[PDB]
Amino acid sequence: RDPTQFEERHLKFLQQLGKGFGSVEMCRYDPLQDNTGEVVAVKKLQHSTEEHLRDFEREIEILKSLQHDNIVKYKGVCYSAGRRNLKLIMEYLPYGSLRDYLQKHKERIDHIKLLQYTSQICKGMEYLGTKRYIHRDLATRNILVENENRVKIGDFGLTKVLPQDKEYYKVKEPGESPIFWYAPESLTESKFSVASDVWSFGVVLYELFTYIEKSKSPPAEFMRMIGNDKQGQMIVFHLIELLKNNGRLPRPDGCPDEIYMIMTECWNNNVNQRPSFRDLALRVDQIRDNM
Ligand SMILES: Cc1ccc(Cl)cc1-c1[nH]c(-c2ccnc(N)n2)cc1C(N)=O
Repeated sequence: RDPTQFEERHLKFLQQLGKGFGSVEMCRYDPLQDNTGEVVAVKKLQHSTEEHLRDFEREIEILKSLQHDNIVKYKGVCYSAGRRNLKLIMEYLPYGSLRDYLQKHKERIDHIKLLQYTSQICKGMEYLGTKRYIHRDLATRNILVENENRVKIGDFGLTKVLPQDKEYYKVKEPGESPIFWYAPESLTESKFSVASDVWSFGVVLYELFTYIEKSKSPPAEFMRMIGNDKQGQMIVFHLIELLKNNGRLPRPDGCPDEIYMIMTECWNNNVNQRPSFRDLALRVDQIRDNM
């Protein structure tokens, strides 16, 4: 009677979609048992410790609270008897992650298409910031492709809510951290804000324009600039020194000046000088209009 309530016994596994904490599978919700049910994407924990369950239930409320064309749609939850393990049910977006999709098609996706995706990602992020959420993991691997004309922000597993009276959230004991997408103040002080998401957005724009070429990925390029001999915590030390001296990812081969300019503006050491996602969406739509 309530379609946000999914009974797990009727979720049929179809295939694994990704692993990151969590796993996403494609399932058919098939309560008539005749293979006609809806196909959905299902997120669950690999280690459902009490601490993880708690964070996961907050992630689910975050997603449930977001309604936007460029944010994946929440469908419901599955609850288990007893220990109360949880599965998050979302729409299945059939072209998969933007990182996989662009790696697969490469330059057959032209600049016009790349800037349409850019604009949509900007708009999803602008909307997220109106709720005072900080994504913390904006990367093409977390953006999903609905069809050739539409992408959506597709995972919120590191997303935090800003304190009422602060414009940043400080992470006291960091877990796995995608340091190659992090703003300098996130690396030095574990401070995350709208402005650190904007820094990561400039890294997303870099990914798009390199077409996910492996040798050109943010980890490969930063490791090259700090030296491939650096390891473990020394990578973070040398990355902090590099970014303080204005070491930056290079201009991608073939990248339009106006786009490259946006990236480098997102990567300002001065937090206040980074652009807003409101203004990025305006600028990117003007660029698109110009083309
Ligand atoms: C984006 C993402 C983040 C974390 C995890 Cl655990 C899985 C995914 C993921 N999700 C999907 C996916 C694919 C299709 N629809 C939906 N809603 N999700 C693919 C992948 C992937 N990694 O390639």
